[PDB]
Amino acid sequence: KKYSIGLDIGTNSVGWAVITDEYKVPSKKFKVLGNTDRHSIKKNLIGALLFDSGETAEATRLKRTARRRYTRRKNRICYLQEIFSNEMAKVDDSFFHRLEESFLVEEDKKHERHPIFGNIVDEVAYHEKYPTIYHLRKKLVDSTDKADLRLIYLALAHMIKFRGHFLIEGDLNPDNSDVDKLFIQLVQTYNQLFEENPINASGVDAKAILSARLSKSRRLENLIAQLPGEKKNGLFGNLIALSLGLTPNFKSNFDLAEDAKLQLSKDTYDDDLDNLLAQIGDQYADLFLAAKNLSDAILLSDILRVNTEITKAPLSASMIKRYDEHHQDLTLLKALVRQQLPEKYKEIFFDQSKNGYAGYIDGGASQEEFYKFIKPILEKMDGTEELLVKLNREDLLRKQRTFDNGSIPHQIHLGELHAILRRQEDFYPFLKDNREKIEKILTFRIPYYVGPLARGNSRFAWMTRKSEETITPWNFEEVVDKGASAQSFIERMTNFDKNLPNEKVLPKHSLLYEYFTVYNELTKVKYVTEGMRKPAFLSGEQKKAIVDLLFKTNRKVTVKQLKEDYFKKIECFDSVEISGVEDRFNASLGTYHDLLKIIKDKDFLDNEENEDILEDIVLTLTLFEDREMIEERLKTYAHLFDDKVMKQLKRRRYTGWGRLSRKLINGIRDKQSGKTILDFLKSDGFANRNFMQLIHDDSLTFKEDIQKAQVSGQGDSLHEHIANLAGSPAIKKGILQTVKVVDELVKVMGRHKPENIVIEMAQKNSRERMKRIEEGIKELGSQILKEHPVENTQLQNEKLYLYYLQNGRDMYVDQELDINRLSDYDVDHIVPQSFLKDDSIDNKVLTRSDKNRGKSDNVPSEEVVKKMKNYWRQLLNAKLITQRKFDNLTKAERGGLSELDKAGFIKRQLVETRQITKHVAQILDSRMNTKYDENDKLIREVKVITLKSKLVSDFRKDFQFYKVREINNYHHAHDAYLNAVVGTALIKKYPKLESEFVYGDYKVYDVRKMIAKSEQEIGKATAKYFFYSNIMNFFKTEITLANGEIRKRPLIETNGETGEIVWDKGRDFATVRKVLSMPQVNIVKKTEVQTGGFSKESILPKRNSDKLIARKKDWDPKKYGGFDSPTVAYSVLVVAKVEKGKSKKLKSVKELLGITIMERSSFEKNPIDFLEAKGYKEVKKDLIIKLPKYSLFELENGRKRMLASAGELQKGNELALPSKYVNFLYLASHYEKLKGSPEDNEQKQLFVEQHKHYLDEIIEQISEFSKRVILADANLDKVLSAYNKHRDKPIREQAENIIHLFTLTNLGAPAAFKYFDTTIDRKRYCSTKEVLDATLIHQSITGLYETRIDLSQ
DNA sequence: CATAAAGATGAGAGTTTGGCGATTAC
RNA sequence: CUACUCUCAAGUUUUAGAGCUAGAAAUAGCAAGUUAAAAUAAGGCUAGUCCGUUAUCAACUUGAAAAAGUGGCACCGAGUCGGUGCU
DNA sequence: GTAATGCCATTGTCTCATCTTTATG
Repeated sequence: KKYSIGLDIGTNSVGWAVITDEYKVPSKKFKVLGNTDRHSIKKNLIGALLFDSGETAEATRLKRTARRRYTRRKNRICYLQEIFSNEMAKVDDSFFHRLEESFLVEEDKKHERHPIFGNIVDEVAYHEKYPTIYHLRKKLVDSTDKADLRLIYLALAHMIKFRGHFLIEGDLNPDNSDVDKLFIQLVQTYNQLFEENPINASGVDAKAILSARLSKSRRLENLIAQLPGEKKNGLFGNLIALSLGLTPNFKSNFDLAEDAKLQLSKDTYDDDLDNLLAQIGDQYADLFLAAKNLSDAILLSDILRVNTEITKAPLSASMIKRYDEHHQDLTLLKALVRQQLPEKYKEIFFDQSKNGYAGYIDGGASQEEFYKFIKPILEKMDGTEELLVKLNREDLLRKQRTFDNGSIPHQIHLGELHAILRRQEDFYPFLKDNREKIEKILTFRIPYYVGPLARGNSRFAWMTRKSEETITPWNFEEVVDKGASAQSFIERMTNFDKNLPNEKVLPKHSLLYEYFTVYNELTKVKYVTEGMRKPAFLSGEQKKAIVDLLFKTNRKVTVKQLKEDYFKKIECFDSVEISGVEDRFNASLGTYHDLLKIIKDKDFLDNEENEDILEDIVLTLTLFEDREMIEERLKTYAHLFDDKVMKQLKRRRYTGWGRLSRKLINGIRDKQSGKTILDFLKSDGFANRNFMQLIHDDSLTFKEDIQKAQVSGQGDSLHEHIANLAGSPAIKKGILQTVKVVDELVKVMGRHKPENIVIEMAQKNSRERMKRIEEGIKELGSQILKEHPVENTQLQNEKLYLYYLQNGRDMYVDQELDINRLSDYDVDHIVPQSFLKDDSIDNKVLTRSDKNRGKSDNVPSEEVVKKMKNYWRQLLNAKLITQRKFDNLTKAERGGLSELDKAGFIKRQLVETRQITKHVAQILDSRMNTKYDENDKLIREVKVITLKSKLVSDFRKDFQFYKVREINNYHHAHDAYLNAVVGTALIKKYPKLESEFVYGDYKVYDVRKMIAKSEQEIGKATAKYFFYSNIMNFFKTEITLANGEIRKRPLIETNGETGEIVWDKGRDFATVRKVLSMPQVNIVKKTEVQTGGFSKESILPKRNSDKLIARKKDWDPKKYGGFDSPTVAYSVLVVAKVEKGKSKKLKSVKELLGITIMERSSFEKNPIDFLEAKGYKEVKKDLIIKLPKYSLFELENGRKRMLASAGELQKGNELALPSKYVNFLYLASHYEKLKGSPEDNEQKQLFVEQHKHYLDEIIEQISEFSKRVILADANLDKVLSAYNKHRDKPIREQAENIIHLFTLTNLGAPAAFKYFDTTIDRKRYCSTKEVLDATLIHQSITGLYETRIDLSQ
């Protein structure tokens, strides 16, 4: 008959339930297909689908880019060999061939085993002459003699293969990069800028001091020690500290009132420097620029350590020096160890298993592990100086190829490559002919805006070709259409506004965007002067004046500057108070002041004709990062300014994107008003509506415009609708599964669509509240922390946290609270629970008795507000409480609670803020409702109700339908059922509130029809729904107000307008409890083929094991190593015969074979050939069964297993624990944190104590379940033993640990768990043999329709 | 001389659950 | 708030970096250790300086595929669902 | 010879606690 569907959408589960009109879940008989003797099963229409989380595409993206990088590097090497080929053929015929075959063993190698020269003599000579490649490189850079072409290729190939990073753009040279020249330039600029009492620095050795390997502070102090005239707090000292990476404070150098901190690494240094420079002038700009340059020099100096000018290749010389120091330190270490500590020498240099030196060189031991291993050895021995200062500086026995080399720019390798090519240029003519070619190979980098160089067969590529020839680094400029490629790049990278599709989102640093957010924050500001005594919103002229005078003059505008430089200067207001914002305005016009610094034309920035130009420049600087394409895209504006500010503009870069588009902010226009969003922000009369309020408010056309355009952006298929959503792929997967669940459920119900579909979308904090308490105490001045010290761990208690939040004072009475008598003290709600269900700290106060609030059922009376307003104002301005809490505390002074407040509460409880939920409701509504009439009106047969989780949660807490997620997976289905119940109750009780929850166009009924005037005038004869603003009151039998008066509600709740019973407080709660108590809930684990990586990525050494997998076709893993541990895509049941014994007699077998992900395509191409290659004969082709992961098997006594693999199983059963034990567990574990009234808490406490034997009964229940199903008797014995060991412990702790015990019985993969301090390790099901003779159960998405196959055959 | 703030040197972790080799038992 | 481009440096793995002295070996004393090539999902055809780890997937029928179809209703109960009447 | 019972996992990231140094009253 009539029914409704409840849904609980999550990221790992989708709960679903079908309910009738009497809130009952139907139980139906379903047909069972297959070849067994079971043809029917009785199932309840309630369940939950389980599935693995959807994964994000990040890992795939990284892997893809890595593959591209490897490919392109190999192609670079192929280019180099292509240039060297013809001339190498005359010198050596099989050089490159030997290099290519370097990996093969001598047996499989067709050429000589020696790569470079082919004979052992020249190899030994080469390695002894050059023990590292940097020796050969340094020779080829510093030797004029002719060198062998093979070694030249080795150097060039090493510099090209590992070419270095590309973060620094352009040429690099010592004139603008070395520390010496930049230090001289810095002190020259310094002395030039002052010249009166200047600093003279001639004896100092800036290189030796700054480049030395020591801590930053010690280098600073050593340089100050080298300058007797300067001090650490001086200007030069603060500049050096800034250049080294410290956080210097410039207040003492200029006596500034506000602290100005500078950090070069911080992204906001430039504008901070611009503020600083604005105070002292722009003459010091180049000084700080040189400081920045000096900082870069120091970083460059950390790599360029051997920059002594003797060599021309700084890097290779530095690696040589590192080699030499390594050799010296090594020999010294061996000498010292052999002399002083003969024992354990083998452990350091021979063992290699415990991270010794042999582990550092030959084993898998990092540099930090080797240092950690040898630090106590060096500390114990004598004569270990110099090695330890090198160890602490992380420069002891370093290798030449380490993790630090990522900092090496590619200009260095380019320099060495140019040097080598120039030295051997005349000796080899083809180096003269192909110098720029090789240089281009090293320097060429594919731009971001070009992307993959495809030819139509790449899903990710977009570039356009101006020819039909192989793209090389040399002809890239004349084959790649950079213009069209950049245009396509723009079109792809521009995301569309979620509110309005088909319109590009503006950059995050767009001028119009910053104006929008600045006005959006400014419009919510209220000011009170001396006389009006009522809050007044800012007028249009006031907003424009404030913006122009403050926001267009300073990057940061604070409330003090606002009252001092506007209200006092223009409005002549001495004292002003502002509530809208806190310390300062979060929004700012950063881009405005940036462009003002660039072009120095304030009037040009305010011309409304130049808006599009500036927006285009900002868009260009946001989209691109390459200097050349920026130069190309800024040539049109060359006539506006040129050669200074254009250059400075090209160096400026912006990053980020906004959420709104231009057409939304200043495009679409209200038909009646004729004002855009920004126009409404600037001027809106008395009341000022913010952006979110204009979208919400139905009196304007903006909501209609956003709604009518929503269906234009979307597509026709379900996949496109889900792909367009704004969420993680996991919740999108859950949404698709939800849609399919709905489809299957309406199929099960004879293709009858439901009436309703209810949808629910399923240490730092302690530190923040602790800091809040400390800041409030420091601001106030009451040293409660001195007399009563507390830590962040103890502050989780509600009454103690409120005690410290309220300055250790009673909120209603002028007396101090007793620190050690909080149990006698009560926690009161500022706004009663009868009006709004808010149990947060934002709406709670602590007092000795809640009778001091007075006799009213509203906010606390005026007699207390008038007395405590001063103390509440001190707690307000001290950030002890928030603005909303102060507003609620002082509501009686402004009449008390009002109709607007109650409507705000209703909207807070009933409306869903999450956009994804509205889009899911839209998808289900579009799929369910598709009929029309004669007119162009949509017939809405199915109502899609959107509920908040708080409603169902409070429903559980109020009527003891407690949720314990750790027991089983039934709670998803139960949540779905309760969602259905609450949704149907609300739609039956309040039809006029359909527009709040039900999706679609609906009436706009306001507060007048709903909110009643008074308690006695409930209004049953006038349609008024409720006097008390809490929507969930009709479920309750009694309503306890804040005074203690117990209001009574009828036993049967009925709708006022239609006279339909909506809730029977006896029969319906009994029905709900019975439904939650049902043990047969359809839990289905979505069977999924496994995809992704073939195996573990580890490349293991060679081994005599057939589990190893070849890394290349002809790389036999017994000789070469490879991978192991492949992932099984799915398992395959094979019934065939295998050869047994010497005589190879054919024996019939039935077994599971794991088809790995790598094997999948080959197996599916021809299964029989694959199986015969595996050894199977006479395979029964028609009996092959594909068994993906989580395939379900039943064996005996209802015991179930899920397939994890071809050789392993998971638990397949659910423990249907009775409701009374679930509620007992919830209550026992929530002993101290009940968070309820004292009487209620006492009832729960006495229930726990009177029912403490449920602990033993739950243990018994787990035991019998495990013996029937789990069959892990070692762990069960462990559990029972531990439980007997800890029967003395408190009830709460035993409850908490039984909660941990339910992982033994949970559905899915076995997992380890802890009972108190005893760890119980997982018992695995390491054989799939038994399920080859069990019943396989193929399940529908809902688990209702099934087919059972008896694999005995 | 005492208290508060910032930076540096080690501390662990950074899921889960399937594969594989050693181990143990019949 | 997902998706995307370009790119670096390590790691790991086989070979090249001859090991020297005794001893029938087993095993002992020492000398050196820092680097390089190649691969970095097997591979694929569309042969690109492209693609290969995301999404998607119970069973059965028809199809190469996108995709269409296939499973009676009440009542009394509730240990993973059972029983009875109707049809 | 066959069937049932601890370690490892490609990454360049985190955050917390204690000690030392500098600044202010």
